[PDB]
Amino acid sequence: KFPRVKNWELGSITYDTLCAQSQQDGPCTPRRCLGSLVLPPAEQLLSQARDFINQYYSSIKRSGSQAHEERLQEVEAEVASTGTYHLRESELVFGAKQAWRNAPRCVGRIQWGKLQVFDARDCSSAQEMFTYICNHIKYATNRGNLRSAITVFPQRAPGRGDFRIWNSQLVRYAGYRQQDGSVRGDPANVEITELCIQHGWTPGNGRFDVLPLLLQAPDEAPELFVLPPELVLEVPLEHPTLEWFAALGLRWYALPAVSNMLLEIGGLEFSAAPFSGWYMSTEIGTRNLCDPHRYNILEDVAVCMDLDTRTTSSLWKDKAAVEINLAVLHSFQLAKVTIVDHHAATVSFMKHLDNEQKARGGCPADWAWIVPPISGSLTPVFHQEMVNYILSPAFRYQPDPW
Amino acid sequence: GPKFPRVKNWELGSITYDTLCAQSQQDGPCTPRRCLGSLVLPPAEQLLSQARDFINQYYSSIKRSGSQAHEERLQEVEAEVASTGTYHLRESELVFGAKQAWRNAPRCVGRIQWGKLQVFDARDCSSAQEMFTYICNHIKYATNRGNLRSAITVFPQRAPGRGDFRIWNSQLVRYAGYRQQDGSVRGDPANVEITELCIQHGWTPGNGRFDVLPLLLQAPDEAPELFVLPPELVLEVPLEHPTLEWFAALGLRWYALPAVSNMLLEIGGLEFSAAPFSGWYMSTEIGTRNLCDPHRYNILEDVAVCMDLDTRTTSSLWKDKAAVEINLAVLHSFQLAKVTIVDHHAATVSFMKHLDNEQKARGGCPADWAWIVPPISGSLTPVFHQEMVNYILSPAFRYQPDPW
Ligand code: HEM
Ligand code: HEM
Ligand SMILES: Cc1cc(N)nc(COCC[C@@H](CN)OCc2cc(C)cc(N)n2)c1
Ligand SMILES: Cc1cc(N)nc(COCC[C@@H](CN)OCc2cc(C)cc(N)n2)c1
Ligand SMILES: C[C@H](O)[C@H](O)[C@H]1CNc2nc(N)[nH]c(=O)c2N1
Ligand SMILES: C[C@H](O)[C@H](O)[C@H]1CNc2nc(N)[nH]c(=O)c2N1
Ligand SMILES: [Zn+2]
Repeated sequence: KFPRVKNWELGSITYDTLCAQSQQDGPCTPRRCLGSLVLPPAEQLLSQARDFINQYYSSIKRSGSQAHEERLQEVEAEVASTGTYHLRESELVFGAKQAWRNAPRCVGRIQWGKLQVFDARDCSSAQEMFTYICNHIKYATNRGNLRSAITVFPQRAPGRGDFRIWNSQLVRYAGYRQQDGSVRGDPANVEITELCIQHGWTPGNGRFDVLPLLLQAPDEAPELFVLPPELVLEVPLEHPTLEWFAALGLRWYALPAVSNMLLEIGGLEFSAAPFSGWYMSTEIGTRNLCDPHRYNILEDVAVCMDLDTRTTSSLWKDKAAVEINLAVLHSFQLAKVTIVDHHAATVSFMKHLDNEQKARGGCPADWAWIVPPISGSLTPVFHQEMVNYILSPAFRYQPDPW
Repeated sequence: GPKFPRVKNWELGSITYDTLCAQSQQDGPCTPRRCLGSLVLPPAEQLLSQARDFINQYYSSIKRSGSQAHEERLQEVEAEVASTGTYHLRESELVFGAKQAWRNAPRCVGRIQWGKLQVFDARDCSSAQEMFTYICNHIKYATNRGNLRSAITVFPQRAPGRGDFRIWNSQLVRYAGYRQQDGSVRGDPANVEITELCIQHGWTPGNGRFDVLPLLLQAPDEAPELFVLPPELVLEVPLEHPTLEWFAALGLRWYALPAVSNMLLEIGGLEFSAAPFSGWYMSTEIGTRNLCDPHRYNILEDVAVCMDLDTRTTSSLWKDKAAVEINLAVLHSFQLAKVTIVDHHAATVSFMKHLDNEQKARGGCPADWAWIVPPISGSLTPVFHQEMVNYILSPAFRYQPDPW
């Protein structure tokens, strides 16, 4: 039975029929819903391959053409003989865009057709990965006029170990574990900071020390590469009216570039395929700076604003958070670096849901991730029912390589 | 290791397994192919087995499982079903089942309080006039001049052939919503339909933004009858802001008592179609949802203008600023009027404690994440970082179709 999807603000109703194209299972069953959880042979590869080839030629209107049939035989021949096959560059470009389009947790999908795709499948060493990573950052950063991009390194092969980027993002601040349990810097990065030191990085001692990359070619120890500081664009944070805010010395980097997820296209797996767009302000201002287990700066800001910390019912937390998000937006605007606030972002996601309804008969969307972390019911997406499911091409989680 | 849902808190880094979900009899809306968790809406021996399961729950809660009193009660229940098709609850079974239904409710953040519930047994009620009396008593007891007390009143269960006891209104206290000529609504847009039914049944409509609705009460096989709550039984809080002096001039108010009246209480397969329950409010229910939903009072823009914010650009965060002050005003006004209320921070902290109590007591706690996380400041509350397993346990509060 096809899910009846309701918007509770407008009273309007759609049916998701795209979900019937899901061949991959989620965490839920009839007995118990698990959607808020954050983490989880040839014939089988061959059917994923054909389905993806089908998707591709259909995308270009050439379904059933000579080109389509010869391509299917090519894939069939390659798999039967070698247990694997390879994508053409245009197929890869199509699959990368489709993976983003299909990503249930991403609120920036209105953008999905505008993705710069660097083919790095001819990469043979960590040194080469590094040069590719640098060009990606250079291109994507674009002096603050951010552009969405993905770089795709060589696929997994039954023989050997994977190409991997050990870092979870290409740009990450160090977290230094003190002996007295506390952390200087970003607590989310304690373990990666520690790995870098193991592999011979000289650590700094600041709150915003940019980490080096740990790049690993197949069956080789990962190698260390410091990013050239001029490649990493950063925004000093200040507030439009509160002068003391700048004194906090807060900053954030411009480029959100995820570097630990696997890209699956047609049953092929790309263990290193870092990707990037631009930030939504709440990622920085709410989660990264205010999570109790991150920089956790809410009390500092509240004390500065002279708020009554002694009681929850003064909404000191809520007031501080708002000012922090505002500073992020202000400082990024002042520095001419691309950013989108959570109101503009969710408004455009609504438009996206509507495009997808017309094009595909639905849109996989994970409500808990799409609704922003402050002012939820203030945005239109809170009021919109959403159906979550896995379509392929997909970005998947994979184990940490250590 | 364990073959039950693994549940993680991402703030604390701690793990638990939910083993309670193994007691779920009723299927929910999700399947392996697709998650419908964000959707707001989903006898014979069938009765017997639900009855048996409930009686077992009862005897466990008083630690007499396998006892002679337990096996006798089971027999008494099948005997009764055997000859009538239905059965009836002892008084303390009803009290236990009502508390358990609250405790089982996945959408309620107030559940730390579940043990403390006044159960008014009203299973002798035989007319609509008498429901009105019981309801008035409930409001008087629960309101307690502002020192609010959780309560439920239980009217006679559904019976074969015979028609239902129903309260037509969705809540005991609801403000009218009048459809205007210019297509807009005066009052609360959520209440247009029930407002128009009150008028069709001979209510003389007011024309304010905060006109308290009458009750449409229906006794078995009878047309609903209309009853006006005496104004002094309905405590309201006028809204003002601690520092923004003009806020009082907005003339906004809200009622003290949240009392849900259109849900069905199901216990051991028995169906209580009229069983209103009340607690106290969490501030975001009023200040964020009721006052700021675009499809509700929708006052955000009015407040932002008074605060002199830049409403022409999303990036000023004008909505965020206004919503915060509206919530502060709700809290402050309730505090001043000495009417019980809880902020979204205190509420979620207490829910975390509830979750920990339930882990030890029952091995899990069914929880609907989207509903438990408040509608402002989500990640600022600890529940945002808590994974949750949602599933249906019984006794349960259930939705039921509108009587009309
Ligand atoms: C263009 C601007 C973009 C914006 C504003 C944006 C926004 C976001 C946001 C806010 C999240 C939530 C994740 C979190 O809370 O940490 C997210 C997740 C995600 N986005 Fe985007 N996105 C953008 C571009 C992209 C691109 C280019 C890709 C891939 C090509 C992508 C794929 C994803 C994926 C896979 C996730 C889920 C990550 C996870 O589960 O850990 N997005 N996006
Ligand atoms: C003691 C104070 C209480 C507080 C602060 C509280 C809080 C809440 C909140 C915030 C919601 C969601 C409201 C919404 O979004 O509309 C809710 C839902 C609910 N609560 Fe409570 N609650 C309380 C007492 C009770 C009591 C006494 C019962 C029943 C005996 C109850 C049963 C429910 C149920 C069944 C729902 C779900 C309603 C639905 O699905 O539409 N709660 N609670
Ligand atoms: C492309 C893009 C743009 C944008 N504005 N934001 C993003 C999202 O940032 C990604 C953060 C992701 C990491 N894969 O989600 C957080 C996370 C994921 C996992 C698996 C574990 C963990 N602790 N935290 C991605
Ligand atoms: C007892 C109680 C205390 C408290 N603080 N808050 C409440 C919540 O009020 C419940 C409102 C419920 C109605 N069943 O949610 C609104 C709603 C639900 C549904 C299914 C549809 C709809 N249009 N509107 C209940
Ligand atoms: C447990 C819960 O699902 C978890 O905290 C999720 C909720 N929603 C989220 N939404 C976004 N965008 N990012 C997140 O990290 C999370 N965390
Ligand atoms: C689509 C979505 O389920 C809907 O807007 C829900 C979201 N979360 C909610 N949470 C609560 N507490 N109350 C609600 O009415 C809603 N509405
Ligand atoms: Zn689910």
